Amino acid sequence: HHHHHHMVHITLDRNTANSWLIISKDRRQVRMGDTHQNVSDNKERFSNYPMVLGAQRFSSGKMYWEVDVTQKEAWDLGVCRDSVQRKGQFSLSPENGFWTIWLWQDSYEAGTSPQTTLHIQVPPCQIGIFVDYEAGVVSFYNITDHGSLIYTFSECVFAGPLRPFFNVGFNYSGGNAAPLKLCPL
Ligand SMILES: CN1CCO[C@@H](CNc2nccs2)C1
Repeated sequence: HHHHHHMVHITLDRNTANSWLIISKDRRQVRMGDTHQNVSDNKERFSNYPMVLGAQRFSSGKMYWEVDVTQKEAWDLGVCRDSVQRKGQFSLSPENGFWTIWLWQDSYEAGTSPQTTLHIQVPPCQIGIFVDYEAGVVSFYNITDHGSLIYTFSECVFAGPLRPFFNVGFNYSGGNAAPLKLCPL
C-alpha cells in the first residue's frame, strides 16, 4: 500500500477513557491499570470495557495511522462514530457505529455482524489503519508483513464524524498487560 503519505498524528482523549486506563504524558500510549485510576466519572467514559478514543475527529479526506500491539493477547482497533454508546454492554459492529478488527484467543476477526474470520500468516506487531471518508472505506494493514492487507470495510455508512478507537483488552490472564502505542510517522 502507498497510504503512508496520509499519515496523521493521533493523540488519546483522557476524558473518554475507561477509569482503569493509564495514558502516557505524551497521550500516545495506553495500558490497563491493576485498579481504578482515581479519576471522576463523566458521560464520555466507556464504562464496561477498557476502551478510549483519539482526540481527533474526521469528517472528510484520507487519514492513516499505525498502532503497536507487541506481546498483547487481546485488543480491538479501528474507528467509530463520535456518537457511539459509552455505557453498558454493546457489540462492535457497523450497525452500532464501529469499524474494527480484533485479536482474541489466538484468532483475528473483523467486527462485522456476525464477525468475520481473518487470515493472517504473520502475527502483526504493528497495524496500519486507513480511512477514506468520501469513499466509505476503512482498511487494515499488517506492517510486520510488508504492509499486506488484513481487511477492508467498504460501502461504510459513517453517518457522522469519526474518531480513532482503541480497546487494550482485559488482563484476566496476566499475559495482556502490554500497552497499545501510537507509532511515530
Ligand atoms: C459494574 N459493571 C459496570 C462497568 O463494567 C463492568 C466491568 N467492566 C470493567 N471493569 C474494569 C474496567 S472495565 C462492571
